[PDB]
Amino acid sequence: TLEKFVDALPIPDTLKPVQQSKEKTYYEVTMEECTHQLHRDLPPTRLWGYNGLFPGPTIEVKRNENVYVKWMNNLPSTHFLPIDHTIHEPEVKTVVHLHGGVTPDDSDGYPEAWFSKDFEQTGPYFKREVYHYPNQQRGAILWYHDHAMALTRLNVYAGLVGAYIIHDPKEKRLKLPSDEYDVPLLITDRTINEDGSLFYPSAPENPSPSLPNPSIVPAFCGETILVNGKVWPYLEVEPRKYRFRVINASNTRTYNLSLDNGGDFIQIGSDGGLLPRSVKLNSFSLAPAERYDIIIDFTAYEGESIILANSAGCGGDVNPETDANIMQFRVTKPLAQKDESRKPKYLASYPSVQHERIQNIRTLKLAGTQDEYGRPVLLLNNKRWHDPVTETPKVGTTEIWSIINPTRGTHPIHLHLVSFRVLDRRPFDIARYQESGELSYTGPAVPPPPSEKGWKDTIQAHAGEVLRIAATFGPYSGRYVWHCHILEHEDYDMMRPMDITD
Ligand SMILES: CCn1/c(=N/N=c2/sc3cc(S(=O)(=O)O)ccc3n2CC)sc2cc(S(=O)(=O)O)ccc21
Ligand SMILES: [Cu+]
Ligand SMILES: [Cu+]
Ligand SMILES: [Cu+]
Repeated sequence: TLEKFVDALPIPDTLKPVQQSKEKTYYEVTMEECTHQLHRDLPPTRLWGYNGLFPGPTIEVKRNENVYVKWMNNLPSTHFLPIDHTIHEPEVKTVVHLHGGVTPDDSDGYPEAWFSKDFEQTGPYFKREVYHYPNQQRGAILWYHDHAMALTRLNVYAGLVGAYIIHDPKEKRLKLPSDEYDVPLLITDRTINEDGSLFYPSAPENPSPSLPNPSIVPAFCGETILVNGKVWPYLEVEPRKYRFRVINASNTRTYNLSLDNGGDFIQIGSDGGLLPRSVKLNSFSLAPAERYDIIIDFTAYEGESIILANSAGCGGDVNPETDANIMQFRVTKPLAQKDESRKPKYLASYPSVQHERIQNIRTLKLAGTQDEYGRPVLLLNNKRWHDPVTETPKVGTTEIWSIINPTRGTHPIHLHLVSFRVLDRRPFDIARYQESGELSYTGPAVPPPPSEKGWKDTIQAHAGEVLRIAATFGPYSGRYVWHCHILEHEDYDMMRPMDITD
């Protein structure tokens, strides 16, 4: 196993515009196969990256900035990871989805709006080359990645992930740490071969003779953890307050972070932006696609080496010497100036201030069947991706979604376009529900903790519970999607279309 904490943390450069004016900002990003060293003792690794970078460059915009990004495919015609042709036409398809973006439907990166190299071939839902991001939403941590039909888990694992930040000039008065002291942290677990090449399972453990090859796997757990493209890195920090945009860009793995010196995290934001009130945390869970906007005060730890630790297991308990480690902070950098940043308690207006009428209430269940090969096929409400759309909210209206989870594992449920509030969680008799379809609660409703009292777009739906959320579908109408963000699940039909009707 690679030696931990020997490479410094890379800080992705901020992408510079091809053209910019007061009325518009135009960017160009090209997907390319490239090589990068992920660790001091590894040979270079072959990856796929936006502008040839892993992670891709960080994009910074202001609220309401009129942005355009021309995402281009200039990758090889053949993939380098195991493709299962039985779960679903050029071999390499790509489409960029701005996760968390309030985007017009033809710029949202629909799974079937893919395109091959140079846009030679395009999916049935392709409409445009240059994506449009009006950015008329709250300041927040967004991130972009590939979303191609049936290839999402592979393209993302290949390295197609990047951070996107929306800055709301009105929040500047909070004086939160900024600039050099505002650092994004993209966490991705990977398994790397001796030759430095990426390893992605070609099939499940002990493959059945009647199983396809390659064969998609229901989940993926890497043996190594990276942050911003480097294995267990270290970051030199000044003894003061820092802001971190934590992003889980992993296929399956869920993290449960904490600091080994017992220090606290100060959560100031969730997927949807600033929380109404800051929350002191000793630890926090972060499933795939979830984002935590936090402040860490290093002021009193000058000289110390602090480890960002993980206690959540993935396909087993955490290994103290490996996946139990994320990165290491080193409070040894001299202060460049006085720490003028603040860690205010009053961050933003409450979401509950809004009083919307409940137009509809959808009850959805997390299930699945089994294919001809004996493999599990996860389905949202027992429907397949290709079946006729069923989740059809009306633009401008608010609905309550009740997600029933009779499975034995947690599912990070994500809805495109919108941001939503969490109402509560409640346990139920799984056996009963599975045998009679009847839902019987075995305890009271549990309201969300301070962490989920803001706006979320990716939410954890625990096993044996019913999760209720509320969302106002808009401002745009069109064809979008909602799905589990565990890529291995998403690619084998745990994804459904979502039509916001007008
Ligand atoms: C319902 C799930 N579906 C499977 N894949 N899903 C997975 S893989 C997975 C890994 C983690 S981890 O870090 O994030 O360990 C957490 C949650 C996970 N889930 C969702 C629970 S495997 C299966 C077997 C049966 S049984 O009836 O074959 O005989 C029935 C249904 C099945
Ligand atoms: Cu996403
Ligand atoms: Cu899932
Ligand atoms: Cu998505």
